[PDB]
Amino acid sequence: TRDQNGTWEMESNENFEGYMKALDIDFATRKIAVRLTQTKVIDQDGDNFKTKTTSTFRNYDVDFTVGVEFDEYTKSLDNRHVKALVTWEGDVLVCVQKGEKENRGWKQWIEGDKLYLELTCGDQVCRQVFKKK
Ligand SMILES: CC1=C(/C=C/C(C)=C/C=C/C(C)=C/CO)C(C)(C)CCC1
Repeated sequence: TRDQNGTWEMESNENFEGYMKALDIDFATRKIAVRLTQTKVIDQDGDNFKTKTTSTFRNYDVDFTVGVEFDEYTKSLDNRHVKALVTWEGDVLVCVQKGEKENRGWKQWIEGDKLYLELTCGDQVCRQVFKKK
């Protein structure tokens, strides 16, 4: 299914530190953020996504329209501009973030009651799993 609406609570987080290191997130921030359980809130209406990813330390919001390239400013992350494009490959939501970093993007998809997220940068892959609230 393509319905990713809802509040999603993290069950699993694999190699988040490697992903952050590839983004050149500073040590203090990495070492706190790797500790944390995340929540994702997604509002999806047709093409239009509004997403909020939260932790006790820092949040990240990004909104986009599927199939419409946009300038993403990764504030609170590595603070870079990328040309972001989110599309559907089957039922997998695929984002490519064009810019300074090679192989940068993510893939997000539903399996049953869970949301899977794969974050890539350079040669690093972070895999996350969230359960629907
Ligand atoms: C790195 C980093 C963080 C960012 C998490 C990420 C990478 C969010 C990705 C959002 C996406 C892919 C939306 C579709 O779900 C948080 C704020 C948790 C803590 C501070 C350091």
